[PDB]
Amino acid sequence: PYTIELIQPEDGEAVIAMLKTFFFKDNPLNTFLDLGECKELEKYSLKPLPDNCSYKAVNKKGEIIGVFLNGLMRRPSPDDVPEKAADSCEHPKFKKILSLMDHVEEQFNIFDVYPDEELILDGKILSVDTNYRGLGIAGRLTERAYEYMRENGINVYHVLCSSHYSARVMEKLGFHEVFRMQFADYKPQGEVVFKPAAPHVGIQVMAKEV
Ligand SMILES: CC(C)(COP(=O)(O)OP(=O)(O)OC[C@H]1O[C@@H](n2cnc3c(N)ncnc32)[C@H](O)[C@@H]1OP(=O)(O)O)[C@@H](O)C(=O)NCCC(=O)NCCS
Ligand SMILES: CC(=O)NCCc1ccccc1
Repeated sequence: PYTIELIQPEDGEAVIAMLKTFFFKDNPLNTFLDLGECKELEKYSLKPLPDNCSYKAVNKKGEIIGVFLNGLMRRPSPDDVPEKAADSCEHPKFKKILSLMDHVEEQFNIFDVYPDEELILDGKILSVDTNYRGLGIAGRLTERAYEYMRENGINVYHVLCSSHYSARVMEKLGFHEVFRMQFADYKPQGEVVFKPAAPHVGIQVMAKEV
């Protein structure tokens, strides 16, 4: 028995404690790189909270057993020159992840798919405690975001998935692929950066219109 609740920035420490236990260790990219201590990922994870559209799953004892951290994303201004997130990162391993994200954004702009949309919901970090996996918590976290979307006239939910494993969960929830890139094809300086196990395949950007 669990609740799905809005995350408050005062929940930050508890959210980070949970992420350090699971996501930091078991996201396919993190575990491949052996991420270790990563204050930059902590910073990254806390950033979307004040947008007031991130959700926690909480068990009967009051412990966080899942999160979906979401932020609002706005269409680039006409005069915008994009910034690389990787430029402001000192952590070498996390910088590789940010560089991959920058590369995806350089190759694919979600706002090109949806020319009429000014604001899109961006699902940034999804993580469920191992002992509570396979119970539909990911879906219930996602469903709470649909409520926020309805309340605010947002039509598109965008989620970058770092493995085919997680893309499949989003597919079950009614998302569809809008962009993909195999890890084997990601060669920013001529050589492969990421080679997790074969079933992960690569990144998939998933979208749903609600
Ligand atoms: C991805 C993740 C959030 C899924 O959350 P979830 O609440 O377990 O989602 P679901 O209940 O829909 O289960 C998804 C699938 O996991 C599998 N599964 C079933 N039991 C499981 C268990 N005990 N442990 C792990 N996976 C299980 C099933 O294939 C299941 O699909 P199905 O129920 O439709 O048959 C979770 O695995 C996770 O935290 N992964 C590591 C962090 C990560 O990569 N986050 C990015 C996600 S985009
Ligand atoms: C929806 C979701 O959880 N995407 C994860 C992307 C990601 C972010 C930071 C480090 C590794 C991987």
